[PDB]
Amino acid sequence: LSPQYNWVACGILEGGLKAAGVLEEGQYNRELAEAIAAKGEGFWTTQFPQIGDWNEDQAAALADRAQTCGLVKADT
Ligand SMILES: C[As](C)(=O)[O-]
Ligand SMILES: C[As](C)(=O)[O-]
Ligand SMILES: [Zn+2]
Ligand SMILES: [Zn+2]
Ligand SMILES: [Zn+2]
Ligand SMILES: [Zn+2]
Repeated sequence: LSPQYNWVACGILEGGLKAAGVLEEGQYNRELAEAIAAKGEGFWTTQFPQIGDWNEDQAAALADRAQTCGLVKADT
């Protein structure tokens, strides 16, 4: 219930995700994570495995925040 996952924050989130253009209709947690990671990888990820990982890690976790907001469906 608390100001962790309300509609405002989730709105800011949903906004931000459509902004960077990775959100989609009927989308699954995993599909988004992979899209966020795509737009995340550049020099630093492609040149450093450890940052390449950090990317996938945060990309994955961000989709989790996104799932709790009802923005994406759980993987099936
Ligand atoms: C209201 As909509 C464009 O996030 O399906
Ligand atoms: C529930 As939606 C992110 O398709 O408007
Ligand atoms: Zn929709
Ligand atoms: Zn990791
Ligand atoms: Zn997950
Ligand atoms: Zn929406």
